[PDB]
Amino acid sequence: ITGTSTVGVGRGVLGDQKNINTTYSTYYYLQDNTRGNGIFTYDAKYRTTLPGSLWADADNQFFASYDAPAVDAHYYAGVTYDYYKNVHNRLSYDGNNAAIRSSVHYSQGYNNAFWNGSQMVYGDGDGQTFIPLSGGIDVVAHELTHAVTDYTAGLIYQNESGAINEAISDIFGTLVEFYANKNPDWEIGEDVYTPGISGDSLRSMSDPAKYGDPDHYSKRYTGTQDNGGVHINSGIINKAAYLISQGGTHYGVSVVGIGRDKLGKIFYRALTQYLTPTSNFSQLRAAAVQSATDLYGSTSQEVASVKQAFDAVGVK
Ligand SMILES: N[C@@H](CC(=O)O)C(=O)O
Ligand SMILES: N[C@@H](CC(=O)O)C(=O)O
Ligand SMILES: [Ca+2]
Ligand SMILES: [Ca+2]
Ligand SMILES: [Ca+2]
Ligand SMILES: [Ca+2]
Ligand code: NA
Ligand code: NA
Ligand code: NA
Ligand code: NA
Ligand SMILES: [Zn+2]
Repeated sequence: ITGTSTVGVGRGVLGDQKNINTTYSTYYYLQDNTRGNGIFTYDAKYRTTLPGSLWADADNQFFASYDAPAVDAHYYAGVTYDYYKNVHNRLSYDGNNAAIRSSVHYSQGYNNAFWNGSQMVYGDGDGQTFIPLSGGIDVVAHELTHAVTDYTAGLIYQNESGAINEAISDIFGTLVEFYANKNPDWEIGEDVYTPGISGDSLRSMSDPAKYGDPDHYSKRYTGTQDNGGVHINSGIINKAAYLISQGGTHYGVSVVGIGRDKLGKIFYRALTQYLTPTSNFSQLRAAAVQSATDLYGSTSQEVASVKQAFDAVGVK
């Protein structure tokens, strides 16, 4: 909408106060004009019609319980935009400052969030398995990274290419979580998963087997569930990325860690310059090796660590 840029204040899903960029025109809208061609947050009003209504508020204060998922979807989209711009010199998900659109209060009791090809969509959860999913910065960044992938490598969402697509979203979701530097970790969705249980999440990158996911190619799932295991076999790549960053010895193979910033540079370059819609895990290894070679040289520690990490998870 056309209107002047304003600064509202509210509370997110976890009760934390934060400022949000809004737009004033009769109402205050969740429209952030400070980033690209805008960040826009919508109310789906417990229905499944999308996007729903651009979020309108009478007084620019967002402290109602019903407001909290919208506050966080809007704010964490901004953090994710900042990460890609400041760390990777990428302007929004398409590299040309596309407007970022999110809808909250999707459906009733909806225990998921997703990117639908055009926008981010967040359920409220059922209160037991999930609370509103935009409360997790890693979840928000995971979803927006699917948009980046769809404008770059275009990894098909099935079998090994789909597992790479998922791992890329977990990797950059986690790197955004570290960038914001509140309570960062290598697990996925802990802030919004199972409010009655401490310490758990949907997936672990440091130990995928904690939640039943493979941590070695010999344990890959080859059935048809979950688009051929895209959220299952992502563990093999998540573990490799964890090892590249943090190091460790896994199934007897030692990896020298090179840290999060270099992990991000290597995988961002692989995503944008080497991967294609049909890339498999072995092609991902090759893309990461060549990306690290471009950045650091063929004889570098960084290239050696990429090779060790893919060796450790059985990807040749
Ligand atoms: N981010 C979504 C991807 C999808 O729409 O399948 C999810 O991982 O649940
Ligand atoms: N954290 C993401 C990943 C997934 O869907 O599996 C989400 O809840 O969508
Ligand atoms: Ca209000
Ligand atoms: Ca965390
Ligand atoms: Ca996390
Ligand atoms: Ca929990
Ligand atoms: Na999705
Ligand atoms: Na995608
Ligand atoms: Na699991
Ligand atoms: Na390929
Ligand atoms: Zn995903």
